[PDB]
Amino acid sequence: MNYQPTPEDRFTFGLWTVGWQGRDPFGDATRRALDPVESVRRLAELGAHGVTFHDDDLIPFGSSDSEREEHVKRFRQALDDTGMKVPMATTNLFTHPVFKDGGFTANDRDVRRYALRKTIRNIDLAVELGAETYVAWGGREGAESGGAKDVRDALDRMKEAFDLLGEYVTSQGYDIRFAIEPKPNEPRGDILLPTVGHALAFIERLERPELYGVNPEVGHEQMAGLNFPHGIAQALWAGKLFHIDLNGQNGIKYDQDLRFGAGDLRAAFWLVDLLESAGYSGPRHFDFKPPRTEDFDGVWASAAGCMRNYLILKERAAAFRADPEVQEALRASRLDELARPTAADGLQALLDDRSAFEEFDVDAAAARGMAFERLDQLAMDHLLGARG
Amino acid sequence: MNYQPTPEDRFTFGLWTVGWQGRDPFGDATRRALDPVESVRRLAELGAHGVTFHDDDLIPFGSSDSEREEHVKRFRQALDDTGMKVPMATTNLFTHPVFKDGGFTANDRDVRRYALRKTIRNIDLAVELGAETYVAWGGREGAESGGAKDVRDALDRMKEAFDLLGEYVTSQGYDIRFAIEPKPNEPRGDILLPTVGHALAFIERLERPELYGVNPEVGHEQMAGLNFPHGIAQALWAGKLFHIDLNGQNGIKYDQDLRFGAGDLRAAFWLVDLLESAGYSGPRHFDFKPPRTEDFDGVWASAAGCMRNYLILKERAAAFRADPEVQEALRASRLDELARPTAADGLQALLDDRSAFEEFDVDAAAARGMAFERLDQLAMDHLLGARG
Amino acid sequence: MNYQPTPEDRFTFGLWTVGWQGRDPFGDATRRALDPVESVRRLAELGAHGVTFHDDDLIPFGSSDSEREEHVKRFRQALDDTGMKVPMATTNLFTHPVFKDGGFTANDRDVRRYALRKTIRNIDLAVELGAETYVAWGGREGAESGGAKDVRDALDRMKEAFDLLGEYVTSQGYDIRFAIEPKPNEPRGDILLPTVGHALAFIERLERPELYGVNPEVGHEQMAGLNFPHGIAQALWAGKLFHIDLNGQNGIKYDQDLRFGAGDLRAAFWLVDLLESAGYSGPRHFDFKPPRTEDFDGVWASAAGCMRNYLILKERAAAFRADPEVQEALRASRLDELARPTAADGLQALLDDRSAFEEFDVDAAAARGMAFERLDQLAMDHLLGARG
Amino acid sequence: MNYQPTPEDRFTFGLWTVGWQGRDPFGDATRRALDPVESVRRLAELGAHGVTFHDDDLIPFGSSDSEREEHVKRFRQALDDTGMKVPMATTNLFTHPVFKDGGFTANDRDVRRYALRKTIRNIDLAVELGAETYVAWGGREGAESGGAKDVRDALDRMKEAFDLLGEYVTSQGYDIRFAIEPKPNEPRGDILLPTVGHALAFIERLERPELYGVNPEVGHEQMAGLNFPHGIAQALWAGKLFHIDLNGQNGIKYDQDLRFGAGDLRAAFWLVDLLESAGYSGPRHFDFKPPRTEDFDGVWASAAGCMRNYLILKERAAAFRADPEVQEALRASRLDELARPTAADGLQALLDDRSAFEEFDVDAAAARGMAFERLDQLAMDHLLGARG
Ligand SMILES: O[C@@H]1[C@@H](O)[C@@H](O)OC[C@@H]1O
Ligand SMILES: O[C@@H]1[C@@H](O)[C@@H](O)OC[C@@H]1O
Ligand SMILES: O[C@@H]1[C@@H](O)[C@@H](O)OC[C@@H]1O
Ligand SMILES: O[C@@H]1[C@@H](O)[C@@H](O)OC[C@@H]1O
Repeated sequence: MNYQPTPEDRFTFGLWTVGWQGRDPFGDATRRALDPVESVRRLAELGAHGVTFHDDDLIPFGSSDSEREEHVKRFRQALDDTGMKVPMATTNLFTHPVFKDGGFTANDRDVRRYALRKTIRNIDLAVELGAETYVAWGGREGAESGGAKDVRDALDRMKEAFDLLGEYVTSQGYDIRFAIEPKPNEPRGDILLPTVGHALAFIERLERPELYGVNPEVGHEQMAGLNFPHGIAQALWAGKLFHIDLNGQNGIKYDQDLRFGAGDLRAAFWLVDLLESAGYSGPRHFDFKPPRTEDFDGVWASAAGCMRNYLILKERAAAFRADPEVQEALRASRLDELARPTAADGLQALLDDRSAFEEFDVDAAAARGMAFERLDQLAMDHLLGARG
Repeated sequence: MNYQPTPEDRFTFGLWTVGWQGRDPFGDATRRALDPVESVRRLAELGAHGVTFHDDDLIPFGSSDSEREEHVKRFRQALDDTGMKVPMATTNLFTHPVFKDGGFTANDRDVRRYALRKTIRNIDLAVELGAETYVAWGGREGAESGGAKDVRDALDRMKEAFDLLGEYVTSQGYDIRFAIEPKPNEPRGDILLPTVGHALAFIERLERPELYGVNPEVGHEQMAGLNFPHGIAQALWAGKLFHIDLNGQNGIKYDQDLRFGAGDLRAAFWLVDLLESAGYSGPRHFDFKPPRTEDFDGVWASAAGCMRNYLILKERAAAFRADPEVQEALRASRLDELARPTAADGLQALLDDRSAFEEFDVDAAAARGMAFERLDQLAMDHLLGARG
Repeated sequence: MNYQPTPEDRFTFGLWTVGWQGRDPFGDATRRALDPVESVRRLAELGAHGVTFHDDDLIPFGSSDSEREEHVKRFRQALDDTGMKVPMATTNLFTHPVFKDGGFTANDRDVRRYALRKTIRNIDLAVELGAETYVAWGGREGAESGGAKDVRDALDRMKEAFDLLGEYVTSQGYDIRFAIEPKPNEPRGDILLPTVGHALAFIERLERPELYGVNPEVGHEQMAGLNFPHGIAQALWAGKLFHIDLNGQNGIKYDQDLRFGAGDLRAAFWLVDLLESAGYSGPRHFDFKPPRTEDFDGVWASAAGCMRNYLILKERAAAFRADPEVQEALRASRLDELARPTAADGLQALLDDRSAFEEFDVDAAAARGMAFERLDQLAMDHLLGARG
Repeated sequence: MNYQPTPEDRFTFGLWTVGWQGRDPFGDATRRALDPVESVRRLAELGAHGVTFHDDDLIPFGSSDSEREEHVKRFRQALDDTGMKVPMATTNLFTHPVFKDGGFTANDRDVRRYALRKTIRNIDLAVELGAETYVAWGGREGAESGGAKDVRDALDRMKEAFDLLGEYVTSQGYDIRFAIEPKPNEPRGDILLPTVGHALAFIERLERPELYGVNPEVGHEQMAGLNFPHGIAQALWAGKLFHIDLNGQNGIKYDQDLRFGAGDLRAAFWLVDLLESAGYSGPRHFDFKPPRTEDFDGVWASAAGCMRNYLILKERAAAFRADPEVQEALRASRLDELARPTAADGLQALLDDRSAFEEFDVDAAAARGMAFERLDQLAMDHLLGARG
């Protein structure tokens, strides 16, 4: 009945989230800029565990090494005053016009080198602040037209970049891992490594794959019409879910970044069920944008809503799994059999087993119902708190 | 000017393509069944190189071992009479009601064992006929609801299956490779390994990854709104493009399987440019369905259209790349620089290079246009045969 | 707490829904055919109010006028034995191969005439059984290619058909109205009158527009990525919501026809809120397909789930609107002002009002938050039954 | 062979198109602002016929009545110096924060009144410059959440606004018509009047429907996955195609506004075929954004590409229709029969015609192929200039 978050819930927010001024492609900003120090204080009051940032959110682009120090010092003091942590950091390789054709995969070699130096500088900072994960979102890596980018060469350049970052952290002895965040499109017509799948496949080709994982975002996979919980299960299956971005999205369209719980509510339920069941111990990070219709009171209400919805769904998912009636239903649908090996007896035994083919009653098997609809209605009842 | 295909073009068709009777979810069949022998003869006349099949296309389900032999014998004779080859074969693990919850990942263990035996039997046959690739399309592996399938267990079962198939071919000493064909949805609400990316990532977790690749289909990636040519470049980058399914699709909706060239015409152009530029030497396989509005004359016209469109696009792509004006444009857009390493000089040199950060003129770089629009218009002109 | 439906709730089902055998484009049927008489009995037991049918569901295609009479007689007796009504009926102008290019808009004139006679015959029957609404779903009206159909001529033929049906009912003195059911695609590449909007616009061009309305389906509008509740509000605004098809759909893909409540749960909540708030008094019709994974027990569980979910959402929507805290929030967001005329004072007064332009403080207005996020979280809390 | 545009081709561009600075949701501007006078001169040199504008493109927001006069005077002089016309004008009711919840349908009544006065002021200006059409794009009319907007009240407010604008022009005796431009989403989660269909239906409920039409945009209908040429045929069928926005879009995602010809090339071909065949005599307006990767040379190359592609497609469509082989194919596919009335003989005759039902050979009709694939391949050949 009580859905009050406490820092023990590991909820985190990006400075760019509650700090979003509301400037969209068709309109100017509707809110004033927030001082990173105020965001830290306001989020701490709401029960958040920490914050995340892009280099450019904390240190305005072009800042002298002294102004830079002053910005970090004020930020650090706010963290000390509140107990807030910084578990993840990332680089802004998308806002400045210089990155119009990308950062790591820009056609211009000099921009690629600049992108790398800018990243490395923020990695040093992230370690200084205690971040355990460094996210990379290649928002500008891609194209609007087919001849503009040779994807094989671009993937060579992307691997080159990530390999160099790996060589850097290992040489400095840092205890930080990287997490690639996929997105299918926007702002580029098509973005490289468009889904969790493409990102996982790419990681396996890096020199030190153990240092890289994924940072999936609910809305991004949904922009490709994919099943987010399924994508997350694959990332977990591969041991690559290093971090996660939670939010809401209403289908295939522009990247909405609605507060978590909004958008596909059922997918949110199945996601929380999976994260909790699987024992994900990383931060529950929210990458959302409070709609530009809101004033500051609306911004904090939206942020609070993110955490509240996660806590309600966590409760409902737990009750669902703990329900003896649901446990019986899971057996009726043979989820227990799915978890048993198909052929622990081995290939030869399978080939010699006449019960697996020659004498297999295909019609009898086909007549068995899976009982998935009853199971799904039990899930619905639990979600809506309508059990009886 | 002449777009007549010859077996040297490596164009192949599935028996199920020209043989599609036109039965869709809302209507009965509009054409009679085709004898596999007639399809072989008709395709040979059109200039095709070979055919492909599912076990069930060639041998009706439930056939006794003798009827089975008779079906294979007639088929083999048609191949001998025409010179047609069979470069790929696959299993039907989706039509029969027994596979309603999947084949390799069905919740019922006995169905999983049956699915494996059915596959193995067709692998023996495929080798006998000279197939070099065995495709696996898990059309029934997935779910309509969240609790029906634990994806981690399902991926364990999927790997188990593929690993056993790998152990089988290697023990028999067969020279055949597997190719997984992704699809995001339909007939299941969500299908496991939904895109080329997910398939490539999964392959890296198999015991003998060298035996597995992908069999991407134009329409399937487009059902997720993805860029097909980009997906193919990634598969090539990883050395996993073992086979390919060509067809057309008009955006995000049901799987249309239009003839190749139909659907996204520009994507077709960029795909052919890539396959030819990259030196793909596998079959140019068409997985299409002649619309149910057509009679048999329309079926052959549609099949012929597939090959014709590929030949026209191949011509246009070649002229595009061979155009000195296009070659100049590619340099103007720095495609040549994208192909050069970002830092062959190494990490330390990059860190010591002040021209990469401290003295990098970010504004000067940002002011450079990429000239992508002129390049894309040259591509358009070539596609439409409007150069001057 | 009790969500038991009673015939007073006006829940209806098509014979083709619970009767769906499970044959999809990639698989054979998984269930046996249901006798329309058994479906009537089983649905009555579940608390349904009535059933609907296509001519071909009740009378097998090709039936002699005597077999036809026998089928109707048995059906009528089942209705008499249960108290079940038949509020709507429709024609099957999509299954038979003759309708491969459409019914009312087929290119062949003789097929168009046949389609009309087949419809008229079922209208007589529908009136005999007491149906108040006759639905028309032009599933085959459309095309896969651009030259196959001249849409202006097709719209002339569509209007011609509907006008003739209007002339028929009015001449016979029938008290029945028509309801056009839109769908963007499937089974045709593109279907004519693809959304509720296109259907409403078309109706205004018929000779007797008062006889025609729409029969929107949740899943169909969602196949175009549209907001269903918004579409329904427009139909109500125009006085054209004659009937409605309830079900679930998971985004942009093939037509799923999931049980109501499944798919977009929040959209389901807003839909029920609207239908109840607006006083829609027509039947709550379900056009769904129990997944082919289910046996007969699963079919009835799925049907029951449709009605249950509607009753739960109706409860939650009512509590939401009745909540004084929500009523205050609605005022905070100026929903009350949206309901007031913009200029009841008239054009001249508006032009003379300096407070509307010359002295309008644009900055002060812009600084007002809309408070939509707090309002939406209250809606979420009510939906999940988490109020406190 | 020559695709040089001349003002006689009626090609027009919005000032906001070539003037787009490149600021997207994730990045700052990449180009400097263009003086409307320079755009007029540059477009005139390219062969354009005229330009269009939003009040705010020409007169910066907040301008005093004197600065306003100076901006108009300079603009008028550029038009006089070049011969360029201004056939259409529109209002910017989306950029300023005051319109965050809409213009005509904002919840705040005072904003609705302000939106009306701002529009009326620009209507006077548009008439002064000779515009024949006034476009209305309600980009901010809509919502991100369900309770924020009561759509029925919003439609009442939308009609109220348009009715008042109608009363205004008719009282002033202006010879100008309105054209509503639909868009399904972006920047709002869901936009009111989301497709051409919804807009046409709404128009029929206005007091003076004859004054209103539609201004469809290629990319917008495609953001809903709809067939643009079909939508245009319906608008023409209703006599409501007052104006049109041409551009390119790659499927369902954010609004790309690519140059015309880009995106769905085949749809572009069918669109031009329709506009030319139907005798559309309005301006061929381009609403596109030269990608932010381009410098000014790229901007003019992109603009020129728009007109070039239209001219090439116009040529190909004309050759297609003029081809005797295509004319024969159209007859083979019974396009000629589609154009003949279904029942000019009347209802009674149809009911008495036994050849329409009792003696109709349904099997013989069903066996006829439609020959659509051959027809579509002829269309493809013409498009690619590969006829032989
Ligand atoms: O998706 C967001 C992206 O927009 C940027 O903010 O950097 C990474 C985040 O996850
Ligand atoms: O996608 C098709 C699938 O429908 C089936 O035919 O087996 C594999 C093919 O590639
Ligand atoms: O959408 C369904 C359609 O599939 C058919 O059954 O007739 C009308 C219904 O509403
Ligand atoms: O779609 C564009 C819109 O973005 C704005 O510019 O006003 C109307 C135009 O058509």
